[PDB]
Amino acid sequence: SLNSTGLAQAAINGLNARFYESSNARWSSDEPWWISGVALTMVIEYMRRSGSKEYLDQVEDVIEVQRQPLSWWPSGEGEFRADATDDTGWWALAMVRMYDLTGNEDYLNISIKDEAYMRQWWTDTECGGGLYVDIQDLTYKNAIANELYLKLVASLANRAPNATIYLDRAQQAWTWFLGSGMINGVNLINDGLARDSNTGSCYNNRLPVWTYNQGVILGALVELYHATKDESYLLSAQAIADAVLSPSNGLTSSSGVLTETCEGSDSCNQDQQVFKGVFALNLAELGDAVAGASSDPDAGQDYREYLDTNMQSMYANDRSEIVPTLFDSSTGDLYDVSWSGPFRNATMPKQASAIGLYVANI
Ligand SMILES: OC[C@H]1O[C@H](O)[C@@H](O)[C@@H](O)[C@@H]1O
Ligand SMILES: OC[C@H]1O[C@H](O)[C@@H](O)[C@@H](O)[C@@H]1O
Ligand SMILES: OC[C@H]1O[C@H](O)[C@@H](O)[C@@H](O)[C@@H]1O
Repeated sequence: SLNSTGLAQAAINGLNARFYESSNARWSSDEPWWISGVALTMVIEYMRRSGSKEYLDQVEDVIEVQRQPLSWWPSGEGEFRADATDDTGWWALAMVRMYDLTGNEDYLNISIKDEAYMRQWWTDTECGGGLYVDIQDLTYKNAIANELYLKLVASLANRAPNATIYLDRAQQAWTWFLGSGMINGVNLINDGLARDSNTGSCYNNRLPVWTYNQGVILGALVELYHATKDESYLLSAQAIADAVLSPSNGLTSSSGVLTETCEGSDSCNQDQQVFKGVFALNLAELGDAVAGASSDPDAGQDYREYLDTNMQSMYANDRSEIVPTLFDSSTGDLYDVSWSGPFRNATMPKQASAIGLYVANI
């Protein structure tokens, strides 16, 4: 059988061999900065679930350089405060995991600065609540910036000294999210909200169902469960996960493999290429919480088998190896976007997603 710890570490090595820039303490400067945050999350999570510390020095290097004032958003004053609330949220959650890994309060402090910064763009005066994604524009309240925020405040309610302010925020933010209409009639989440021209009212914009918008929300509800021990949060999460797993909604193929809506047309762009592994990692958080919350030994079995089915398909059909040479002895695995379709080329977002799936299985 497959060793998910072995393959996660081979995929991180492939990630580093092809995409890490030592001079920049970052992966692929030609790819979006927020996806370096996701990749960092994936490496941190590998180390947490497996018990290894073989990438801790590198992670520390990336954090030290990427927490500097960003050259494209100096008014954020660094600490990952960026020109979009979702970019900030990806790094904030990575600093929550770093804290979980190390116990070092410095990482939790960054997460707390990031929550206060994102909150600046929460308004109650449009859509009854939620935050904007686009800090310079203030035109779009979307699913992912609001899921990241919700998962951040819920995480802080379990970890921060002023825990009860964060719990109140997370409970409010979840009430808002649920009432927004982004969760649609099959319990899947569309891309965001549109605003009515004459009336100011907000409604589900019916833009695509992206896998990472079915995933970050599960981590948030898991943290809400841990903050309250109220199983209602796990029941909502399981309804959203069960909808992804259902072939009738088209995110799961007849072969059982998680499939981005853009794959069929070979049109997944640099953002969409990372989406699936973010879902996988969050589905593993939900599986762990469900199985822990009950005495049934089959509890969470369906999520565990789903992740395992996907891992076997991705390893068998989507994987490629770096050619070792007489000089560069580096060894790792490389991955394309489709967890079932063929390997044609690796990119850093595709690779980060692949590590996510393996770490979900550790
Ligand atoms: O948004 C501004 C933009 O400028 C930088 O050069 C990049 O690294 C991006 O990922 C970032 O988002
Ligand atoms: O709600 C519709 C929404 O769709 C786009 O993808 C966004 O970039 C926004 O410009 C707009 O508000
Ligand atoms: O690629 C889809 C992705 O594009 C942009 O980053 C935003 O409109 C997000 O709301 C959306 O999920």
